Amino acid sequence: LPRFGVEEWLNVHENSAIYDIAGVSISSLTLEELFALSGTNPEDFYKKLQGTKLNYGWIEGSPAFKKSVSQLYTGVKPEQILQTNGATGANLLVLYSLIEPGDHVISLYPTYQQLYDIPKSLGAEVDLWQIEEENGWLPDLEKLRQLIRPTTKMICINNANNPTGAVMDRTYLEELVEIASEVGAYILSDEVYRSFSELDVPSIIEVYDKGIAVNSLSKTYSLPGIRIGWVAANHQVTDILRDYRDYTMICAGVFDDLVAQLALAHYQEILERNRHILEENLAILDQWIEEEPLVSYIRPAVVSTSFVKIAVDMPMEDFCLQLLQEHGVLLVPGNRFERDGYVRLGFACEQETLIKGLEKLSQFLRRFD
Amino acid sequence: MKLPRFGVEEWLNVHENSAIYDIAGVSISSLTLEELFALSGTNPEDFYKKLQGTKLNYGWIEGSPAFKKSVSQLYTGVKPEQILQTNGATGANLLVLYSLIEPGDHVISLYPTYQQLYDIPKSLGAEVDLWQIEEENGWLPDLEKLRQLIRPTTKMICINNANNPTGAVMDRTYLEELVEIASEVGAYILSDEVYRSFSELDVPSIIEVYDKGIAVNSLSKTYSLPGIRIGWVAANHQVTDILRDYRDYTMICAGVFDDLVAQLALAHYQEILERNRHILEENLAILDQWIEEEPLVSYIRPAVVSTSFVKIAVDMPMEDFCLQLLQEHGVLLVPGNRFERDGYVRLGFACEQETLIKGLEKLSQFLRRFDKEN
Repeated sequence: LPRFGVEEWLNVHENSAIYDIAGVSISSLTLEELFALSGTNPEDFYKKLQGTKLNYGWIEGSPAFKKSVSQLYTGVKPEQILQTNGATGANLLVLYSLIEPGDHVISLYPTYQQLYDIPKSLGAEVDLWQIEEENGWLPDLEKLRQLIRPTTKMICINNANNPTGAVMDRTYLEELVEIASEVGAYILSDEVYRSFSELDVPSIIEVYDKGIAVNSLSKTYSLPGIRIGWVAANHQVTDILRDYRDYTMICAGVFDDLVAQLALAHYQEILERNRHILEENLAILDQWIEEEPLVSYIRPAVVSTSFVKIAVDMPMEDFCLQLLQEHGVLLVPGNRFERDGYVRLGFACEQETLIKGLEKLSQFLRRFD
Repeated sequence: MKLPRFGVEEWLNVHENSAIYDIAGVSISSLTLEELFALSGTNPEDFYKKLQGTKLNYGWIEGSPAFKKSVSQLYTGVKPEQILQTNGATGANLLVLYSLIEPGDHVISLYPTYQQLYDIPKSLGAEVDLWQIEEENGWLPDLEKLRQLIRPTTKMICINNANNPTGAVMDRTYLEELVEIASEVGAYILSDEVYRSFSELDVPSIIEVYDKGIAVNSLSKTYSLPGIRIGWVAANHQVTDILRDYRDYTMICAGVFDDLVAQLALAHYQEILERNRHILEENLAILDQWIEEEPLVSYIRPAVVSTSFVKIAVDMPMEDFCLQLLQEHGVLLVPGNRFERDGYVRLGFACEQETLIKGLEKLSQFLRRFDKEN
């Protein structure tokens, strides 16, 4: 199986970044920040924590975790939720559980790398369903019809998508579901990037009984450090997944689940904090893209990742290295998603970091005129 | 090569909640944060002030500098840069197997052993040979049979030392002969070392006896902290560089709090080992006395490891024996059929002393149903 592309870039280059606009998370919370924004008393949390056995705990996730996650959806019960070690752990559990040698898997591309390389390592025939810049970074549904076979086991998507930040609304998702439903294919939808836009973007599990929703508190809820995610699916899928957790994780952490319960009990407070960070930072990014003649993009659907086109006749791998070498501005070069000529720009970092980063990138782009 | 359901896991998923006395190996006298603070002499407030100002971002992707250093110090000749933090030994086993096994690779696995060790390679397209263990050889497999199984192209040999379920260990002498055999054809040796022996035997880590030894371990079993999901892989520079490029497939990283607790535990590992040695020795003393007093039970005594595999001299399938025991008295064991060795049961005794004593009393009562009438 090949080296994880974005990881291999961040391993070699993250420690050399002064202005990091590469990461695609929304400025993380400290535990004290979580207490302040939730209106919680620290002492009450520490009292419960310190007397809690750090044993294997709730393997499935706490009852409160499951009920809170279920309430984020329409028509999903607590029993349909399995806690995982992040969305990373959820994607792995789903694929390792369900993908078998000879199965046909269609994966959105470029997308989160797990979604096509894990199936390929398990012996599945993987076809890449290509996103198109000319159609607002959405893939082509007629190409999906051509790719699908009467035996297709699974279609993997990322909604909103990494790196583009484009989303499939209800209309688009329904046409995808119809195509999938013809051959009885599951649809795995990694939904860690929640759209804050006006668009009607339901979860795959709310429109399809064979939809498998993956999500986490990492990107949308600013808590990657607890490694808490989930899988939401039907009873048949959930019952298979329960018997494979010891291959990948056994379970998530006891403290981690405690923090997830508190965050989920105050999820609206966190969403409000993050909606404002995203809206403000995206307004700053929109104005900057317009002032710069060498850069353009398809604006993301109010999601914390963007894919910006740089009008410079150079390999972005080289452009980004020199940008980091000279000014300390870290981006992910487009070649890491097999779409060279672009750069992934995560703009949901601390506002000043984005401002200074763009200002330094603006000084860098001046030599190309 | 379809990945099957994890056997022990199925059994625990269905039956754990019906147990009152869990002697199946899940209960390991796990520490609370309060007990960790007490035994390490830490002021709780200082730890919470550190914790609460720490960003819950991705943090130390490979484990903190303190973690890598402290883990490396548990070994001879291992540098901090040879350590990668993982989401338990579970995550470490998967990371190593996923990173290194290619379709068509020949893999030899200890068997029965922890299921990841042989089933993950099969799912990745490896041809897997099972290196069988027998009670008659103290649950150690035959090194002469390994000389017959080994091929010039063998990629890796997988072991669990001490082994789950038996608690038997390969000491330095045994490991040196294994390493000689592996060296001949250049095969790696993955050694899952979550069960540390407290015996007088010299039990080095595989990485201490072989440059291509890959050691997997965690704070879950030996250090009483499964709830933080912190383990690691220790390996040579070349292997560590490979493993580093695959971590986003499986975990990205372990938690920030989890690493903070790991740092504190590892900085006081001697105190945790001292606590745990007393629990294990006291509980093994209780088990040994019970084994001798019970005429229907016998075993190959584990190497002062918290897992045992006990032979029950009853003409009944162990799954049915264990199901009836569980319903009647709430005593949970893992029936031997789940390790392809019927007639035995996995009995874990790192649980609280009173639980073990009550589990064994009820097991003794239950065993009276199988005595011959006069």
